[PDB]
Amino acid sequence: KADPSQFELLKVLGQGSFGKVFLVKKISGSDARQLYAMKVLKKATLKVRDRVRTKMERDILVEVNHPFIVKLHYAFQTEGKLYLILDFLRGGDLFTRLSKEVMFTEEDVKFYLAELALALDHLHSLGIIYRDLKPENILLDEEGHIKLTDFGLSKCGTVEYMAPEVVNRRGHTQSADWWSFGVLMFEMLTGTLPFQGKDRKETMTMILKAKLGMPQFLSPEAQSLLRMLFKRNPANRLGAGPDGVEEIKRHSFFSTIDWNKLYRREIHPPFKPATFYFDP
Ligand SMILES: CC(C)CCN1c2nc(Nc3cc(F)c(O)c(F)c3)ncc2N(C)C(=O)[C@H]1C
Repeated sequence: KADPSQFELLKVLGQGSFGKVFLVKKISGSDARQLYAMKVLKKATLKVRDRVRTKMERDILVEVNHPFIVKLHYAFQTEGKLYLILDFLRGGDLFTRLSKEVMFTEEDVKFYLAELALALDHLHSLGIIYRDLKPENILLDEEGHIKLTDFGLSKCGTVEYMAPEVVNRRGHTQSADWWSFGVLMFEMLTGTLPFQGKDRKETMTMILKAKLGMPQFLSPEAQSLLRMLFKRNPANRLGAGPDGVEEIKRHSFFSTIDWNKLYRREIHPPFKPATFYFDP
């Protein structure tokens, strides 16, 4: 029953390889006056191979139901367009936050990573992996909690976050997601990528071959988790073992986290998105 005429276009949020994203307002029904992001894709720009992908991307968001992953409200099509109605996130993104603070404190990082660990495990329980886990894809809501975007959802990319088995085209499993999580952790704490060369080729060679030089301002606990996430063999990596995410959750780095209070959004976030008068 849902169609494009049921949504008032306010402003265009962005545009790229995906399609065009608008900030829309629902005009009809129970959720009338509610704001959303409308992702529009033109069928003419999608090829026979690109068609199967978008299909799977909608087929994934329908299965996904987690507080730290973007919700698909509606999805519909026309003769030449494909629409996805998703959450509108006011809070911003980690990319914009990190580029502003330069580096986050251990306490800030611990919060974002704990929230992300729950979202990644949910995806892995459904047989889904996150192809491009970078800070551009981690949005923040009105309260300051994370929301993982759908751009990287799967059953090309930023090489700096790619695991050795992915650089070497050997396969993207859930273990490759725990490497990118370490890359993300490292970047948040140092303000620098762990593997970075003079160009893309040297960076990729270093992801495969370079020993990581651990900056010593990193706490003993942060260093232990990174060393364990940065194993070249994916079967040796933290999160690949018998208890999976419980290996990450039980790590000393996360010992101050209450995984129950964090899930229910009872833990106060590091950032809270957007008085003088006096009389006796
Ligand atoms: C062009 C896209 C990348 C712009 C992304 N973006 C936003 N996106 C969303 N929701 C949203 C969630 C999705 F899972 C999704 O795939 C999507 F298309 C949109 N809300 C608010 C913003 N605002 C205000 C922004 O400035 C930037 C950060």
